[PDB]
Amino acid sequence: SLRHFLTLSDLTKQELENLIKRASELRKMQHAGEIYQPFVGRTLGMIFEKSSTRTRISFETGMGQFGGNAIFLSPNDTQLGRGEPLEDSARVISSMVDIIMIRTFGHEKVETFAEYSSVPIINALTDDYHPCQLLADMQTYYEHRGSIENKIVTWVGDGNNMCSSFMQAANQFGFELRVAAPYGFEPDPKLMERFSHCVSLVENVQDAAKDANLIVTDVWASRARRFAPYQVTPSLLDKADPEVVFMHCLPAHRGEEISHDMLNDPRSVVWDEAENRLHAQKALMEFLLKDKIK
Amino acid sequence: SLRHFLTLSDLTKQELENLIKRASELRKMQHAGEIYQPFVGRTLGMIFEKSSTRTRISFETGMGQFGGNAIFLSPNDTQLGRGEPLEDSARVISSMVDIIMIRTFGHEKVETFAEYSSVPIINALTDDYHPCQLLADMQTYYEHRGSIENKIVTWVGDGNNMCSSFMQAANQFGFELRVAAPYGFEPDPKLMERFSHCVSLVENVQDAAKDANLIVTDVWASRARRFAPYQVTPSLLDKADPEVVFMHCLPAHRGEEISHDMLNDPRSVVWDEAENRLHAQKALMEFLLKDKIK
Amino acid sequence: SLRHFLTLSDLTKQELENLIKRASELRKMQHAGEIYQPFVGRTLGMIFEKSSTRTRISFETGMGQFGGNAIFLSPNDTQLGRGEPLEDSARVISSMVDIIMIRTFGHEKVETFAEYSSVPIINALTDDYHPCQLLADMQTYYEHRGSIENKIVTWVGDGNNMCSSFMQAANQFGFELRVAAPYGFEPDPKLMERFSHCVSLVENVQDAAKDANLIVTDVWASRARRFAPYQVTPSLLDKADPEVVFMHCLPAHRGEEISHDMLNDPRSVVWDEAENRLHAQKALMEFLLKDKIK
Repeated sequence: SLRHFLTLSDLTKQELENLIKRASELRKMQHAGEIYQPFVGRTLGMIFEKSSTRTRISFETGMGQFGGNAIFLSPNDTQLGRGEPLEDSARVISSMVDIIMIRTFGHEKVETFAEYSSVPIINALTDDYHPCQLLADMQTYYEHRGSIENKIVTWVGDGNNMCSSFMQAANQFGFELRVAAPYGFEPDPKLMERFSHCVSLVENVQDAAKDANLIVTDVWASRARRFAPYQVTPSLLDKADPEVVFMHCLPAHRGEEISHDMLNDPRSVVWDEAENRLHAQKALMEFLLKDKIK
Repeated sequence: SLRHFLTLSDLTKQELENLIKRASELRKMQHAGEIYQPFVGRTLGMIFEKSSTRTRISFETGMGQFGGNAIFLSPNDTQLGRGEPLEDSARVISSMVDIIMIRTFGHEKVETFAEYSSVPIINALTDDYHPCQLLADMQTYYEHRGSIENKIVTWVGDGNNMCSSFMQAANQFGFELRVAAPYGFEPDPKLMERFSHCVSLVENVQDAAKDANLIVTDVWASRARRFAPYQVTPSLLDKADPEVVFMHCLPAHRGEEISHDMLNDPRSVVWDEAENRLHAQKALMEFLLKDKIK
Repeated sequence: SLRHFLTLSDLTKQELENLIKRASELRKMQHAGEIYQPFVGRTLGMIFEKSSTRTRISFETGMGQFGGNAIFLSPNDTQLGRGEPLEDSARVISSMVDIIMIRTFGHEKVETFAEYSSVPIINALTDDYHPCQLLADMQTYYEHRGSIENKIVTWVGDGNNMCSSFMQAANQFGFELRVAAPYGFEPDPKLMERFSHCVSLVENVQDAAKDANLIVTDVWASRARRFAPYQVTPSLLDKADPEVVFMHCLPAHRGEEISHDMLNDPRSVVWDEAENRLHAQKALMEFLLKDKIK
C-alpha cells in the first residue's frame, strides 16, 4: 500500500504524466483564487540535513495552500546519524505527521528513513538527483508546449547539477536527450551507459541543438575559456526547433547569475521553472496522500 | 493597480484614517472571538535582513488569524545583496506568496524589491522609519481619544527611534508636533525643514508639553545628565491637556526599561502600542489585498 | 478564572483522569481522519529558553491539527532574563496569542511568567520535572491497561530524568511507586520524604519488579558496572505482573539507545509514549482553553 517518492521511477510513466497535468490544473486553480484544502488537519514534516530555502518555501507554501501545516526541522534539530538515530527519527516523526520531505546526501539514508516511516517520504533533492526540480521542469515544458514524449532535449554543460535528473527523465517521460558537454567535463561513462538507450554524448553544441524542443543548461555567464562555446545564447536557440523552449538550472551559489538576454528571451521559461516547484510538489503530495482525500 | 506600503504617504490621509478605524474594529472582533478568515489559501513572506521578533510574532499571528500562513525567511536564508540577488529573490518569492513584509536598512533596497514584486510589499521598519509601529501608535491614540487631526503631539528625546516617523505622520494624520530634544541631540535640520509645516523644535520640555494631547518619548529611565530633564514623569504629564495620553518607544536593546510609574499611570497606553502591532498590520494586509477579498 | 499548567497538581485527580481519557479519544479521532478544529483563529506561543525538538514538533503538530497556529520563539529571540525582561515578554506575548508553552529551567521563572500572563501557561518541561511527558506516559498506560489507580509502578534507575515526575504522579493518579535505584544513585532523601506516602526506595530490582503493572527506566543499554544489574531485560519483566507494560525515558543525548529486545518486546509501549506527546498536549490545550470552545 504505502508509496514513497525516493526516485523518479517510483511513479509509472502514466502517473508522471497525470501528475504534471494535475500540477498545471492546480496552478490555474490557485491563480484563479479557488480554495482547495484536502489536507485540513494534516502535517508535512520537512527534514533538512542540508539547507534548501527554495525547497523549504515551496513545500511550506504548498501544504499551507492545501489547508495543512509544515514543520521545519533544520539540520541540527533532529538526529540523522546513520543507524538507530536515523530509524528512530523516522518511526516517531511519522507517528505524528502525515507526509515527510527529506533533503539529505546519503542515497542509502533516504531509503532507510523510508523503510521505518509509517508515512510517505518525498526525496526533494539529494547531492546527485533533483527529483522535485525535475518534476517542476517537466510541468513547465508541458504548460508551454504540451507532451515531451518523442521530443528532443539538449543538455548543455557538465554532468553536475540536474544532468543526471534529465538523463533519468529521458526514459521515464519518453524523450531523447543529447548531452553537449565540454571536453574533460563529460558525465560519468557508467551513467551514460545506464541511460545509453535514450541519451547520447555530443561535443558540438551547434549539432546537439539541431531540432531541439528544450535546451537546458547549468553553464553560468562570464575553465571559463573551456565553457565559453557552451554558453547558451539567442544564437544557439536559433539552431533549434522554432518551438524550442529554454531552461536554466536556478542559482545555487553566489556569483551564479543568468544573463538578462536569456531570462527576457521569449523562448525562456526560467521563471515558471522556479514557480512550478510550488505546483509540482502540491501535485506530488496530493498523489502520495490521495487515499486521505475526500 | 499594484499598491505597496513602503512609506506612510503610500496611503492617502483618508485611507490612513479608514485603516486605523478598521484596525480598532478588527481588534474588537478578535477579542469577541469572531472568526474572520479572508486569507484562506494565502501566504505572507516575511524577509528579515535584520531580526525583529516583535515584527515577526505580530505578522505571523495576524496572517494566521486571517486563515493564511506566514513564511519566516531569516537573514542568511535568501540573498538580499544589491543587484540581481535582490531582484530575483523578489520575482520568484512573489510568484509563490500573496504579500511580502521586508525588514532591511537600504531605503533603495525596499524600493528595488517592490519594483520586481508581482505582490504588495510592506516595509515593516527600516533603520530610519518605523511605519508599522507608527500605524499601531495612531490606532492606540484613536482607540483612547478618537481622531488626532488638529491635536498637539509632543516628542520628548533625540531624533532617533520613532522621531522621524512622528514628524512624517504629523502632516499625513494632520497633527502639530513639538520635538523637545536636549541641546546637542536635536534631529537633522534638513529633516526639520522637510516637515517645518507641521513640526517645531522646542528646548523647554515643560513648554513643549503645554496643551499636549499625546506625549511620546524614547528617553529611557536612569549623556544621562543631559537627558535627565527630558525624563517623562507624572509631573510632566500634569502640564499637558487633562486628556493627554502617554506613549513610549518599546524596548529595542538590553537595559532599556520603562519606569513602573509611567507603565501604571492611567494616561499610559504603552501596552496597547505593543498589542496593536497585531491589529494595525492585519488592517494593512487586508487593505493591500482587498481585491482578493470576498 | 485563569488556569495554568505549571505542575501536575494544577489539575485535580478527576481532571487528570478526564484529560488522559480525552487524549485517548482525540488520538482515535485523528487516526480515523475526523476534522476537529476548535482553535481556528487561535495561536500558541512556544518559548524555548532551552531547545526541545520533541516538545516543539508535538505542540506545533497539535495546535495545527486543531486549526490554530504555533509561533516558535527560539532561545535568543525574546528576553527571558529574570526581572522586567521576563514580565514584559509575558504581558505583551499574551496580549497577542491565546496560550503559551514555556521550556525554561527556573521553577521561579515559569511562575513569574504565569503571574503576568493574561493567557494560560503550559510548563512543558523544566530541568527537574517533565509534566507533558508524564501526561503522555499516563495516557499510554491507560490505553493499554486502563486506570492506573491502586496499581504498582516500578521506576528502575537513578533520581534524574522522569523519576521526580513519577514520584509526583504516584499521589495524583493514585499509584504505588517503587524506586529501584543503584547504591550511590538514589534520589534526594528530601524528595523521597515529600512523596513518602506513595513512594518507597527498594535496592533489589527483582523485588521492586514483583507484581509491577508498569516498569519504567532511564537505564541506557551497554558507573556502567554499577547500573548493569538495573538494566531492564525481558528476564526482569518476567518477575512482574503478567499484565506489566514497559516504558523507557526517550533518548535525550547522543549514545542513549534502547535495546531492540525492549522496543520489540510485546509488553513495550515506548513508541506510544513518543506519539502520545501529541495527543496528551492536545487534551491539555483543549482543557486550558475550553471556555473559548464552541
